[PDB]
Amino acid sequence: SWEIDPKDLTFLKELGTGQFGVVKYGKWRGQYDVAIKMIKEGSMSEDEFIEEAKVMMNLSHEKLVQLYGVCTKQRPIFIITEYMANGCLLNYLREMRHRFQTQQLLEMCKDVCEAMEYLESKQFLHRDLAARNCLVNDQGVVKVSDFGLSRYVLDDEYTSSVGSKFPVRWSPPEVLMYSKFSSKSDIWAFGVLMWEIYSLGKMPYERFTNSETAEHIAQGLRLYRPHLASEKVYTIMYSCWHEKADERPTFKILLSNILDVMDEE
Ligand SMILES: CN1CCN(c2ccc(Nc3cc(-c4cccc(-n5ccc6cc(C7CC7)cc(F)c6c5=O)c4CO)cn(C)c3=O)nc2)CC1
Repeated sequence: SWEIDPKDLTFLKELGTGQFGVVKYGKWRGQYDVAIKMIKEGSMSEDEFIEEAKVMMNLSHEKLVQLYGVCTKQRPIFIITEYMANGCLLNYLREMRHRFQTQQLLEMCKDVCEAMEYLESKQFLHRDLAARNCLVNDQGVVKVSDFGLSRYVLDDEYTSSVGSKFPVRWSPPEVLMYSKFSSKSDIWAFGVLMWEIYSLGKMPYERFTNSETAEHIAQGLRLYRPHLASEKVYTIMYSCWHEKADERPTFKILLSNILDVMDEE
């Protein structure tokens, strides 16, 4: 079921490079748009991924980028997914031409929050939630991408909490100090993502290094309010950053809060 015949693919344009190498845009059976990850040799724990691919193909939600299948009878193996015409959320936010209204920004947060509440319902962690790992389709809908894939990355610079690629700025204190990953580390990262959205893609803690950020966070300092966020929006993002993990909300609660502010604003 998971298995796609690579002969059914027509490759058309390069989309860029990520943690597992090049990704292309193409067509499946002459007709259907798809993105195709061509997994770089040595970048991925391929046999582990392939077993997990079966669980991932049952994750289906309108705000999650859909996995369509894998091509495994070969090397490089390919991962085939839904295509998102406007690319990564971070770069979309940084394009000032969009002149976003705050109602649009809140809708992006709600899109992600729906996807994350679905994952939480399935006890599945993203592990690398950030605007760089959300994608935007041709209707301006945001969807969460590459959830779970951090587990198969072979690169020590990405996996170590002191690596140059580790997502320090998206991590709660208990992840930085003890590697304690949970639903509540996704919640923390979601707060940082809302902050990214409302800051139009500024880097979190933009004047600090990763090392200084970790120390700031441990002393209890936080990101402060983006100019575009109302007080009510800021309360929601700030709630994700409680020092104590069990005092942070769930994605179900966060969704309820976002819907309430949409109605008020
Ligand atoms: C001027 N611009 C040039 C670029 N244009 C433009 C650009 C991309 C698109 N669409 C898509 C891009 C992509 C994509 C393309 C390249 C790299 C990546 N990436 C990015 C990050 C990451 C992170 C991980 C972490 C979890 C371990 C794993 C990973 F595997 C990755 C990965 O693979 C991704 C996202 O999966 C995926 N889909 C599914 C698209 O649909 N559409 C228009 C926009 C206009």
